[PDB]
Parts: sequence; C-alpha cells; structure tokens
Amino acid sequence: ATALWRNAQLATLNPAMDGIGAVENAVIAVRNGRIAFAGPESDLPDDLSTADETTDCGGRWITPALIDCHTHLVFGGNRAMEFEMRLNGATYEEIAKAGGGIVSSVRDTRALSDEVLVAQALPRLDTLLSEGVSTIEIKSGYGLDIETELKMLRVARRLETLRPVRIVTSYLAAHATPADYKGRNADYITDVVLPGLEKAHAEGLADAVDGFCEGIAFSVKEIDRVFAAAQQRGLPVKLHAEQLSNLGGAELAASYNALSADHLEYLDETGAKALAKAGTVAVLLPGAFYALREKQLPPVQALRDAGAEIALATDCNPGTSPLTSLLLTMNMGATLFRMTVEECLTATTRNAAKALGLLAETGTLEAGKSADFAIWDIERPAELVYRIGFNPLHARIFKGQKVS
Amino acid sequence: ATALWRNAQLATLNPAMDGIGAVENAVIAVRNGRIAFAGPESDLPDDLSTADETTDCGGRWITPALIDCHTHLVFGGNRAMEFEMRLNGATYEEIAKAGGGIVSSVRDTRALSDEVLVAQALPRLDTLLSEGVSTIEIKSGYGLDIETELKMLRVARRLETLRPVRIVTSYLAAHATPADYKGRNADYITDVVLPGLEKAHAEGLADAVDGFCEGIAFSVKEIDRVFAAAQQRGLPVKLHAEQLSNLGGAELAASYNALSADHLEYLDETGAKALAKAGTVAVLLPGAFYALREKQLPPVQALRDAGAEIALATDCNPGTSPLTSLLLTMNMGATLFRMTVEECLTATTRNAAKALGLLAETGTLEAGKSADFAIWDIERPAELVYRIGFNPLHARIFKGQKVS
Ligand SMILES: N=CN[C@@H](CCC(=O)O)C(=O)O
Ligand SMILES: [Cl-]
Ligand SMILES: [Fe+3]
Ligand SMILES: [Fe+3]
Ligand SMILES: [Mg+2]
Repeated sequence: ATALWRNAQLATLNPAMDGIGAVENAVIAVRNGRIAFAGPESDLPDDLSTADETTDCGGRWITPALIDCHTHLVFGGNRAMEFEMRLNGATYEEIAKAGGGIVSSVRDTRALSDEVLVAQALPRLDTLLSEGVSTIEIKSGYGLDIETELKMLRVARRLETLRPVRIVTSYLAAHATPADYKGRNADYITDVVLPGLEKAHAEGLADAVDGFCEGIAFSVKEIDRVFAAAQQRGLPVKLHAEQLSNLGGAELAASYNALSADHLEYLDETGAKALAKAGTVAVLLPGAFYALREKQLPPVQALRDAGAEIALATDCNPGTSPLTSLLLTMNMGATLFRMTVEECLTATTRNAAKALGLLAETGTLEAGKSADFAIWDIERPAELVYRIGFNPLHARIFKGQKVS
Repeated sequence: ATALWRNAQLATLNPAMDGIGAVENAVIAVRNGRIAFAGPESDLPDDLSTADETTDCGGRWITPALIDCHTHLVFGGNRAMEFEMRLNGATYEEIAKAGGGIVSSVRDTRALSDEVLVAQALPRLDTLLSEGVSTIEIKSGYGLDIETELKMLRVARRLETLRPVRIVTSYLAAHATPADYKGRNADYITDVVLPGLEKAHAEGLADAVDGFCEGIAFSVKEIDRVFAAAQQRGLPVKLHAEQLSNLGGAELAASYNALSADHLEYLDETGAKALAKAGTVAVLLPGAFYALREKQLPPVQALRDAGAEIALATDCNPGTSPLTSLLLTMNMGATLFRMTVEECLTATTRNAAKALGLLAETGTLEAGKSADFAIWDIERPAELVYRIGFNPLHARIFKGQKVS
C-alpha cells in the first residue's frame, strides 16, 4: 500500500533542522502506514515517484499529528458542582462537606462499569481527535484501590480499539491516599500501589508508572519506593512534580531517568539542569495553572538555559483542568507562559512524543516513522498558536490512513 | 406551524424568577417561530397539548440560544505574524516595519471585496453558531474611510442571509484614525465618521453607533460629537470604554442611555453607578484581557453593588482577542473575573440581549418571544461554564426551526 501527499508545505519538526524544520514545495510518500519520504518534491526518489493513490494538498501546511502526553481523560462524572460552589464563596470545608474534592472523582469512577467509563470518555477523546491529535496518554489514579486502578487502564486500552488513535497508559495509584488509608501512606503503597503495579504490568495494562509528589500527596521517599518497584520491572516512570511547592520531585524523576516531570511551577534552577542532564522532558500544563489561578509561573527561561526540552499537554481531568483542546493549550503556553510559537509547536509534537518515549516511532515527519500527520487550513503555522478557540484542521492521517 | 419540545429541563432566565429560572420536567410550545409556552409540562394549556411535530429531548437541558453582543467578526486577513514576532522579542517598531499593528487589518479589510470578506468571516461565524449562538453583533471599524466602513456593514448584513442567525450591526468608524489622519481626530470625525454615519443610516446599514474612547483613540469630547449625531438620527449608541485608562467614557455612554459600555477594566465606582442608573449594560471582555496580559481587573464587585447588569462577549477580532468560543468566554468570565455560574449564564443570554436592545425579542424562554434556544448534553447548567474547550451542544433551534 503506497500513497503520496504532494504540493504541501511541511513543518517536519525534524530535530536535525533549524526551527520547525519547514520544507516548501514538498511531498510525503507513504508505504504500509510508514513515512517512506518527506521533503522537497524535487528530491523525491524515482522508486517513490508513483503510488497507488495521490492527494493534492493544495499548498496547505502539514505538521506531525499532535500528541497529548499528559491526561486523566478517563473518569466518571464531572466536578461542576464544587466549581459553582467555590464561585459562590464556599469554604474548602463547605465543599468537602458537600462531597467535593478528589474523592468525588474517585467515587464516580469506582461506581461505573467499563462500558460506561468508555461511553463518558469518548466525547473527550473525540474532541481531541477533532483537533488532529493522534497520540494520547491516559493515566489511572481515580480508583485508589487495585480493582478500580486496573479498570481505568482497561478502559484506556479499549478506547484505542474504537478510534484511529495511539493510546499509552500510566499507572497512577500513587495519586492520593484513599479514606480507608488516611495517615497510612506507607501502608497504602504497600497494600495497594505496589501490588497494583505488579498486577497492572502482568496484564500489560501499564506502559509507564506515574506519581504525585507534593505536600498534599506523596513525599520524595514514598515516590522513591514506587519508582524503585517500576524500575525493577523495566517500566519507565514519570511524575507530577513541583506543581504546588518545591519538594525535589523533579530531581527524583531525573535520577530515575524518567520520561518526564510534569507541572513544574516551583521547579528551581538545580532541578531544571537535572532534568536536561537526564533527558527528562519538562511537561508544562497551562490548563491547571489557569484554572487554579496559580501565581507561580514555571521557570521557562531556566529550562531554556539548561537546554531542557519543553512539552505542553491538556492535563485533561475533572478537578483541576477540564480542558479538551490541545490547540487552546498551545495558545495558553504562549499567552500564559510566554513560550514562542516554535516552542509551542515543538511541545505538542516532537517533545510530546519524547515525553512518552515514542520519538523513534512518531512525533516528526521523518522517513521511517509512522505516517501520522495533520493537514491544516492555515497560511502560517503560527496560526495554530495565535487563535483562541478555533479549529482549522483540514484532515488527519493516522498510520497512513485518512480518518476524517 | 406548530411544534412541541417535551421531556426537558429549562433554564428560562425569566427575570421574574430566582436564579436562572430553572424548570424541571418542562416543555416548550412553538407557534409561528414564537414561544407560545415554556414551563412545567403539566401547566401546558390543552389548546397547545398538540402540534404538528413533537420532540422528546431525552431529559436534556435547554437554555435560550447564546448571544455574542460584541464582535469585530468581519475583517480581512489575520494578525498571526505580529503574534509570533512579539513572543520572539520583536519591538513595536520592528513589528511595524513588518506590517504589523491595527494598520494590517485596515489594509487587508480595504483590499478585499465584499464577497471575500463574507467568505473569510463564515468560518468564524460558523464556529460560534456551532456553540448554540444565534444572535451576533458585528462592528465595522477596520475601514477608516466611508466606503470600507459601509462595505463592512453590508458584509455583516449579507452574512445573515447565508445562515440561520440574527445579526445586529454597529457603526464603528470612530475606532481609530488612519495614517493620513493621525493628529487630526477632529477632521477624521468631520470627514469620515459623521458623513459616514449619515450614509450608513440612509442605507439602513447601522443598528447602532459605537466608538473607542481611549488615550490611543478618541477623547470624551470627540466621542460626544459622534453620539450627538447618532441621537439626532435616532440610532442607539454603545462604547468601548475604560479599557486601558480611566477617562470617563462609561459616564459619557450612560448620559446617552447607551445600550452598553464595553471592556471597563479601569472603571471606577462613579462610573459603575452611572451605568446602573442609566440602565447601560456592562459588557466585560475576557478574551482581550487574557490576550493582552492585562493586570487591571474590571470592578466586578462595584458593578454588582451598584446594580449594574453584566454581559460577556468574545470581542472576536484579529488583534486583541482572536476568540471564537462564547462557551470558553463564560469559563474565562468565571476563571479570570470570578463571575458566578449564574452571572456567566445570564451574561450571554438575558443581559446580552439587553446589551443589544433585543430583550423584548429574544434572550429568554418566555411566551411571546422568538423561539431561539439551545439543547445541551449536560446534567447541570454549570457545566457550560465549568469546562474548558468543550462543546456539549445537542441541537440549536432558531426562530422555532431546528437548524443544527
Ligand atoms: N482533579 C483531580 N486531578 C489532580 C489531583 C491533584 C490534587 O489532588 O490536588 C491531578 O491530576 O493532579
Ligand atoms: Cl485558497
Ligand atoms: Fe495531571
Ligand atoms: Fe471590541
Ligand atoms: Mg486555505
């Protein structure tokens, strides 16, 4: 199966090229769902000059398909209630009393079947897909008991069978401490987190192991127990770090050569250097920053100076970032974090793929990788970061197949 | 022609009711594109018990169609270039040599034919319509000469003939001075604004007269000349006031019974009370606030205390607020301005209609009004304000006809 997409402008994001690796008057040759060639039409090899199908892109811009490397897309119910209450002046105690807080998502997730969780997640997944997103990371963490933590991963896997999308999962039992384990974090990790990890891996339900290292969650030492267990099984690790305070989570992740450290509002210069040194991706999440009304900005310049690679994701979840637009995410990255257009585009493609350990597989328009790309009805790539609440997608191609 | 909408929950926003006028197990009776009945299905009059059509809404929520009372939706080109340039550290002088600044929109709007402007606006209009919006206000203001200003109004009128939407226009020649009138605000008003208003009115192209009272634009005395002229021709006025400084534009607007005063970041107590006393709606625009990285928040509490009605709009424009989601606008209203869920829902329905002088015609699900409503896939109205970058619209009804 071969196909050609000619008369296009490519934003290859090939790391060997400057900027976003733009190629004018280009073509993408595809074979068996793989990129056989991506460059100047004048350089297309003879053996690739003909194909079963040919699409005239009319000079539109093509970028690698977008990637959302950090989401909690799977969960039951919503958290609109406390949102409204808080806006009415409700106290943290009053909301809790009313059933709000992370416990709300845990209860609603625990209460639903696989089938219903899939049903509730699809609208969110489709919203992302509609924007050209073809690779999405989904975490567990709204179960807090082995059975529910496992059910979440199961649902994530199932979603991949219902849509043309690449889904990777992250075991996140170490997200919070459930009620029946209050004040017993060590026992929680002993009875649920670790045993849950063994079980998830044995079923092939976990691609990576995540964690929440924060004063309101788990400590560096407690997360260390989890990462040690994952490392022994060959599972890559990632971590929600320095979101609400500076604890040293970023540094812990680096020492374990984690795929990424996410949030990072309170990350310091030492942590930034450590992440870069280890090749750990710094995932910034503007949605939560925005919704929580956070005042501490992540150290973008420090990351730049350290040579750390920055990614951007939606952190799509029910309580701190009910965001379902990665295009909007880029606009926030630029507007709120002052990231350049180049950084924003790289953050949702090349760096997003690296944060998932999929760079050799997808994320850029390079020969040898999966033919995953998005065709945009724009004159300039900057348009994808500039507009607020607009979708200029013209077409999405997943593994060489135009899907809609 | 008749039709019934059964098994639904209604958010009537009837001002005579508490909150957003919610009604459980309700029905909507439509007759000749008008609302004959809206309320408890048990209170439905026998003479309406039947109709040609009947729709089971499956328990979904219904709200009056959304209204965007402040937009510059019509314009040629885009401003993505300067957006990218600013983030790269480009200075105002460098952006100007590259063709940036409001002059870019004026140049592009002047160069494009009526047809092409209509075509470039359709995608923005359609994005809003896809969100349940059925009434949109469109301003001129990117021409700065009589012919282009009038062209903009004609384009706006024509858009209403291509989609099921109610469009109201605002003559905004008093937006800024073009290159040849810099330092000559007086002559600009004398040569373009006033004669232009006369011609616009003669052709029935302007539903209202707008203006920009600001340091970088027109003074209070200058806008007064324009409002005086609008009054003599029987046209209502509105004003972009107190956006960057406090000049007393809001008070001037109130003295003319302005439909609304818009932006208001720098509005003081005196001004807030003046708007309330005059019945002028306070239109807050979070998009521009967000994009400009504004530090001065509008006096939300002062407005509440003075009893001023608040509306929310996208201010959809190329340079300061390229926003095309009114749903996102409500979320920003809550997130950035701390407006309650009830204030946000009211801000895009009842108060928006009032901002346009159309409350007797639409904006609430009340008998006698136009049958304009949106059916949503939500469990609670709060969801429409709570989510970020999501569209739960099920169906849009315009003048009693199901369109989307
Ligand atoms: N809404 C819940 N998700 C959050 C949990 C953070 C917290 O417990 O404060 C998250 O993914 O980080
Ligand atoms: Cl074209
Ligand atoms: Fe998260
Ligand atoms: Fe405006
Ligand atoms: Mg095009």
